[PDB]
Amino acid sequence: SVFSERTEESSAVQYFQFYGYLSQQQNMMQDYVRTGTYQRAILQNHTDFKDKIVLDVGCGSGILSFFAAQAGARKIYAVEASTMAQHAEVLVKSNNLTDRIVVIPGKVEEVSLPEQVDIIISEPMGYMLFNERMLESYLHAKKYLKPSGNMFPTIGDVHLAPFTDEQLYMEQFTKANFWYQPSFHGVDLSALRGAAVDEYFRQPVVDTFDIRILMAKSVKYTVNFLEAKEGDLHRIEIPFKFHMLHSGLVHGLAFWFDVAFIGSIMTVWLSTAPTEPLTHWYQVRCLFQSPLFAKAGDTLSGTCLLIANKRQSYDISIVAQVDQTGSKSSNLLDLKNPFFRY
Amino acid sequence: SVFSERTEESSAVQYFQFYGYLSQQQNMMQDYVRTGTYQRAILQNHTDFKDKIVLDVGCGSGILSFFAAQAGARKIYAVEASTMAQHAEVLVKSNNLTDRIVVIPGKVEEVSLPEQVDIIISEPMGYMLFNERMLESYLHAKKYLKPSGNMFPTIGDVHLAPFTDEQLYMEQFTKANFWYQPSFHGVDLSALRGAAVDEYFRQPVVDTFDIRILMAKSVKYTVNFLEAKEGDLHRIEIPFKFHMLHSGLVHGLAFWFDVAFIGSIMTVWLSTAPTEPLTHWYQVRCLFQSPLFAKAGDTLSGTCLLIANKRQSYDISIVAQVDQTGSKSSNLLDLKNPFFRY
Ligand SMILES: N=C(N)NCCCN(CCCN)C[C@H]1O[C@@H](n2cnc3c(N)ncnc32)[C@H](O)[C@@H]1O
Ligand SMILES: N=C(N)NCCCN(CCCN)C[C@H]1O[C@@H](n2cnc3c(N)ncnc32)[C@H](O)[C@@H]1O
Repeated sequence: SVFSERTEESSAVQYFQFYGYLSQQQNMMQDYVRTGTYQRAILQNHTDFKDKIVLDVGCGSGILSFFAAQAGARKIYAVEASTMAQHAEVLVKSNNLTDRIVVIPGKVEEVSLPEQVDIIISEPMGYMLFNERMLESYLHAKKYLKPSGNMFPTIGDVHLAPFTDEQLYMEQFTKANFWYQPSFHGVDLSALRGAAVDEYFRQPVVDTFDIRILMAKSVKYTVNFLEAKEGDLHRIEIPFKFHMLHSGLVHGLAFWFDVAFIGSIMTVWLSTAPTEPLTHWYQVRCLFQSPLFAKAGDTLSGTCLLIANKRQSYDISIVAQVDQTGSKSSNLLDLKNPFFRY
Repeated sequence: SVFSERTEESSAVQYFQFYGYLSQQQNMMQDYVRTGTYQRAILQNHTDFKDKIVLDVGCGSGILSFFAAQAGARKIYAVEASTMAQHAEVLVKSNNLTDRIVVIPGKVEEVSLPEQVDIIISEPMGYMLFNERMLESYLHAKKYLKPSGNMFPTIGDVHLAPFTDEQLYMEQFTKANFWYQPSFHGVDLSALRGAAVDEYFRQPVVDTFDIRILMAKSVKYTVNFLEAKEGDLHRIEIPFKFHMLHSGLVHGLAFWFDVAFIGSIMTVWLSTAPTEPLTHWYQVRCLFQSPLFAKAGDTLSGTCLLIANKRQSYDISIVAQVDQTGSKSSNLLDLKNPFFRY
């Protein structure tokens, strides 16, 4: 299928084992901002669901299908590839909704649905929006979407901004400097110090932070899910030009994302911005191995390039320069191995 | 090979990616008890190494091979299956030991050595000793051992003992009772509560604890690595008869382990007991779904059965009874998915 061709079986097994756990479902359901905002988006746009046919891509426990049902959907096909499908089935029976929610086990790329659908709902966002490459499954699912069908969420905005955080930088550097030792119990480790630094700075940092560390207005890159095709996400090129508002060392870029549910009645935003209440997505920071000095009024320009890999993640390349000085930094991050710092 | 026949490729990929990170090597090197005790065992038994041929099974960064070298080994074959082999090679060159340490990339079950060896060294111990099933690779490697060759470590003792820990026990129901809600954003989740309890009780708990929670002297199960065969570890049957020293509820069994390096000059012990300084192995606790009441002087008897699975771990079955009352408890745990509670 399209899923097995873009995915190592090793990555798929680990991925679906992980989403098989009820503890993991619970962790996500307890994020009140996530769950409450999805509910608000669907219920305040009840006319986008009333008497409609719905597809839920990756329904997990089924929670979004239940929200579609509360909003009056006639029929909801809830597709789920993990063993969580069986738990979803139990809840559909115990909430007396077997007439309206139909769980269909398997990958959305491999199953057959009996009907085209009016609206697709999902939670395909990973860290930094794109991690897990579940957005591809969500877009693939448009093959079941009626002409002029909607998607919830409808659009995703990635935000990037340069930051300064000396303590974060030093934490990671200090960990790599373990490999400087010329005599660790009598053994010289120092030839691996370079590789150790590479490895630590390759890890994106998932945590929150105070917005004061941001040194310029964010740049926005928008994916419109109504119009994008799965192959658009194999290679994502994000040019950026920051107008520096504060002088200081730039230790890297911070990422967060918003999605909008663009309904008939109203548009509801789910934000993971550091100005907004915290979600289980936190925010994400990619450190530069060598920080760049910049003055207020300078321009920091470059490119964030995401290349999809077969481990359901992305190789991240960030090249940035201070235009006024020609000072450049180049970085490769492996979004599959983030450092969870909270 | 013997390795690929007992192992899902999905488990092997995850396993070797994990040991490929220098951060993970560093975590193990920084465990002072681990590293210092291996060094003491090898250096204080210099006659087991001086001018000898050595095999290092799963050398990682190469640290144990360097210790063999400091003790006078003529030749050390250092076998490693992860991408860590390349980093080990760099360290052998930077420490000017290419004449003495030969790194051989690949599984010890698949590679070729040019000669038989006088002694095998390794750190095959996982959680509860047996997790990761690397003891099998260690024993398999005896095919390269000269008649009357040694092994470091020489023997491994698993210890089990009943414990009481009311707070730990209760934490499981507290977590699962998230599902005992008739209207979570309008959805009745209560049908999944039993399955959530099942899932948490299947997880062994990896953390440390105060020795006062132990309710009887440990029982010991010993593997002699000079004499054991690979197949002896596929099914491990540990009968137990505890003579209760304290009255209370028994919430489960605690596990820890010791290994001994039995050299020509001295025997050195590496212990992970809760009476001893803490290591990165901690200790492990398996809860019973139903606790058993026992009085001081009663006998709690039964069996701990470890059955090897293809995810490089074990299914753990524990059946226990208080002989004086006939009250019984039976429990199945998945050692692959431990709960890290520290
Ligand atoms: N990063 C955080 N925190 N959350 C990201 C959202 C996690 N999301 C939970 C959604 C519950 N509302 C993943 C679920 O979608 C399922 N799934 C994935 N890919 C497929 C596929 N190709 N076909 C069918 N199902 C798939 C997965 O098994 C899991 O149940
Ligand atoms: N902290 C816990 N819990 N355990 C410690 C793990 C000990 N150890 C670190 C070594 C430093 N002395 C594991 C290494 O052995 C390697 N490895 C495993 N199995 C094989 C095999 N069948 N053939 C070849 N190499 C193998 C693995 O790649 C890894 O580097």
